[PDB]
Amino acid sequence: MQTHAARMRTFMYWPSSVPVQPEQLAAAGFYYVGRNDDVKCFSCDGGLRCWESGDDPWVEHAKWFPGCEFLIRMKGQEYINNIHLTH
Ligand SMILES: [Zn+2]
Ligand SMILES: [Zn+2]
Repeated sequence: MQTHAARMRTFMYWPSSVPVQPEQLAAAGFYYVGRNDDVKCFSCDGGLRCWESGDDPWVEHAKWFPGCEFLIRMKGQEYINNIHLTH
């Protein structure tokens, strides 16, 4: 699941009603585990579920798993710091 393309392949049967969708999820390191709206990061193994209207997969990645190596080398530490400045 190291590549954006491989992670996308898991999202073929992502539920239609979820207000967050595969392109943003897979970009943020997530792949679909095949149950409900549950996804996991390929790097930190953090899982997220219960996605809401307005959620951004990067923000949620930084909110819950700020020590993720993938996240730090993609968005940088300042981005992560800013997420926690206001939550
Ligand atoms: Zn991660
Ligand atoms: Zn915080």
